[PDB]
Amino acid sequence: DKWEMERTDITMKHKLEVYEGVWKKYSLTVAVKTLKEDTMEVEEFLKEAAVMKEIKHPNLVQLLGVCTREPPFYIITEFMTYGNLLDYLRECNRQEVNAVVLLYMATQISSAMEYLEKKNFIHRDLAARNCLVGENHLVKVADFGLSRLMTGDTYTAHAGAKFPIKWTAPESLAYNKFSIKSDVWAFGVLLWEIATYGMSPYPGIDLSQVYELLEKDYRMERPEGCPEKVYELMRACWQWNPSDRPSFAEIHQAFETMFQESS
Ligand SMILES: *Cc1cc(-c2c[nH]c3ncc(-c4cncc(C(=O)N(C)C)c4)cc23)ccc1B(O)O
Repeated sequence: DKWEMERTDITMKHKLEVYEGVWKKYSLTVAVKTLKEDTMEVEEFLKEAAVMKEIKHPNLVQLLGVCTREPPFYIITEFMTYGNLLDYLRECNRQEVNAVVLLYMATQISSAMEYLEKKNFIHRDLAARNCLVGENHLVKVADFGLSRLMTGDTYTAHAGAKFPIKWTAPESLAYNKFSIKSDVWAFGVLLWEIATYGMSPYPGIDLSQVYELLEKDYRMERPEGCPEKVYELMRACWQWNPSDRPSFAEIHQAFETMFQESS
């Protein structure tokens, strides 16, 4: 198992229980995520790390190694120096992180989602807080809660599971069923987060009323300064019927076209 390594190969630097660390064998700064106890919620996290071994895409966080033998367990991934995309957008220089850059970030994210689409994976938590930013506006999707679709189209979460309401497709709120189309819905909210430089979705809306509003065809308004053909994509992601939402292949193509069309 080339992915297994000994904890003495990593030196812990600063807490972020996720740590900034150094893989001393390559002098490479890494992110280390550690698990104290041996609980069943921990074991599901490490079974998701096994899924990370099959994934390799420039815009997905790369797995580097694991410490499965005995606790505390280590998950080692590449380090993104600028942290999560949500805080990044809220604190950035909007003259530097301008509309072209926002377009660039959406193209990167949709490229990774198209990759997961063709390998029949689902993310289940697509949001700005789960995207990591590197140098020169490089964006990578945090792929730690990925699920593999072993048979069929739909994954069903265990009854009683709590989801982020304002990012969750209506099929998942009502029936706890997730698909790549539910990721397309969450991607629409992610677009709205990017276009607003990190505003909270459905501002001021009571969480208990969100689903009923969605049933009655309420959607978020177009953000100020958002191009109309991006808001059209947003609204396409928020179709009621999952089969009426576009694929990530169509979305990446649309964003590649718009991104090249900027000078
Ligand atoms: C499992 C996991 C991984 C990570 C993570 C993976 N790679 C990273 N690189 C950089 C960061 C990071 C660095 N500096 C700041 C921040 C930040 O946004 N805050 C301190 C608010 C992030 C993180 C990572 C992160 C989290 C998790 B997890 O699911 O607990």
